[PDB]
Amino acid sequence: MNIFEMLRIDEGLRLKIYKDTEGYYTIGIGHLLTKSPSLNAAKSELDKAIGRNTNGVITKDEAEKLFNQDVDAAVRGILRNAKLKPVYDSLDAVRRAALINMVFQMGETGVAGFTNSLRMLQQKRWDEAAVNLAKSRWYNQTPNRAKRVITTARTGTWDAYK
Ligand SMILES: [Cl-]
Ligand SMILES: [Cl-]
Repeated sequence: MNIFEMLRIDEGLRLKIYKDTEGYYTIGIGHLLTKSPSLNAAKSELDKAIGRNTNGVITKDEAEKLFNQDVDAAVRGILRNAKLKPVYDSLDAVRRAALINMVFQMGETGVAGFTNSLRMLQQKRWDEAAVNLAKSRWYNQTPNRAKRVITTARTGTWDAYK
């Protein structure tokens, strides 16, 4: 398992414009397009992202291409963030994947705000971190996914994804 397979499980794959768990227009493997309520706006943003007139539909390759960019941007965002980087650098490889997933889902900003969980993770206080991470809107809104990612961070193993 790796980061890509992990997020592909969490986000799924849809070839047509859809609304995510928050009601926002998205496409592919969780590629958010816009927070705006306008389908046209979403359509405009999709065509600009792809490079062609898609009419709200993309191919599998195009979806994977956007996912690749999105995963890359997630890592680079961690690495450029003064609160995130040091956590990330202290972790082992599986736990790092948990942090990338969160960032992909909620943005650098949102994740950089889990101050307390970040410190416990940096200190290797697994169980405490896990408890702290679950005290969040994130977990109350998307609990099945949150649980998988939290167990990943807590155990350093991929069990939640088997
Ligand atoms: Cl883009
Ligand atoms: Cl969920």
